[PDB]
Amino acid sequence: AFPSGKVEGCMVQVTCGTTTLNGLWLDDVVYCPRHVICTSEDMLNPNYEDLLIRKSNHNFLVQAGNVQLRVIGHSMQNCVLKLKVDTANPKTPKYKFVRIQPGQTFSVLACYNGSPSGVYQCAMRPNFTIKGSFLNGSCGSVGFNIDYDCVSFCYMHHMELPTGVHAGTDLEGNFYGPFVDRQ
Repeated sequence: AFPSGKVEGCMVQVTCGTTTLNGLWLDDVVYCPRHVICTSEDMLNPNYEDLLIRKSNHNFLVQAGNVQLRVIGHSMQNCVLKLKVDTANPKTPKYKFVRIQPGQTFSVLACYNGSPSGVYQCAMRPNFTIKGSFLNGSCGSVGFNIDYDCVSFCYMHHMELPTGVHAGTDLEGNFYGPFVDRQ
């Protein structure tokens, strides 16, 4: 797998109500799966536009380790929520966002509640899923490749499907495969 040090410094925890998951902090934006704004009932047929208008910046609790970051804006880009915070990450690496395809390998930094747990090499199967228990409970973890000094982020985990495999999006919030973020 690729060394994970440059990506470890970007992982944060995002909490909205009773849901907590991982987010990616680059410059002064935190990226995370938009279903963080859903309750359990909401996930069956969520109306994300209506849910978002009722959320204020203070409903999002973002923690980088022991430090709380203040959210000063929020917007949706396809299936990813973008939280503007009032502090740029001083550990932001050189990066770009890329969309990949099945069979292309990448490394995933699996985190629990914003804390790095392991780094693993994987690839999506031809049906755009990942099989592998290293993503269990790791919603919002990201996948990346490293090219010299530049991190290419290519994947964000959004959900575990009923069959025990994992689905996710690119960092523009577009799903890989024919999946939607609802149960």
